[PDB]
Amino acid sequence: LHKEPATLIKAIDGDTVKLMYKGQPMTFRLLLVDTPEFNEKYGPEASAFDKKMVENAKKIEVEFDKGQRTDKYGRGLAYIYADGKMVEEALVRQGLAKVAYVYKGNNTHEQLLRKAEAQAKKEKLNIWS
Ligand SMILES: Cc1cn([C@H]2C[C@H](OP(=O)(O)O)[C@@H](COP(=O)(O)O)O2)c(=O)[nH]c1=O
Ligand SMILES: [Ca+2]
Repeated sequence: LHKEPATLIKAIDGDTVKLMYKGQPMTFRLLLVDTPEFNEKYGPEASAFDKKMVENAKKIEVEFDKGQRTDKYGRGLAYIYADGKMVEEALVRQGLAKVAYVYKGNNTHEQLLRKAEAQAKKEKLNIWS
């Protein structure tokens, strides 16, 4: 797997972000996680967390897994990194996202993310409180 350049266009919610990728505006849906919608408990906190990581990042990168790269709504499916920190891992570790939507050719970071989620659970943090 490799990391590719991208730039922030704008933060959307806890697991969606608008980026410029190969010079094209594009909605990215984070692989392997689910954040609450904004209108649900921990949604605003998840939005705020993601926003902070991406807006304060000097460098954003996009990393596709080996399976499909666009979903049925035309969103990009990637892991997102902000100055080398994976956004999915930070959210899950904070208990603002669940490991979710784990499909077959697109699950390289599943174990890593489940570890993060185990700690958040043991802390009874946010979603797990
Ligand atoms: C994260 C992810 C979501 N999706 C689709 C499945 C879900 O479809 P349905 O909308 O039909 O339930 C939807 C959930 O995204 P959101 O959690 O952003 O709504 O996005 C994928 O197809 N692949 C993925 O890797
Ligand atoms: Ca969601």
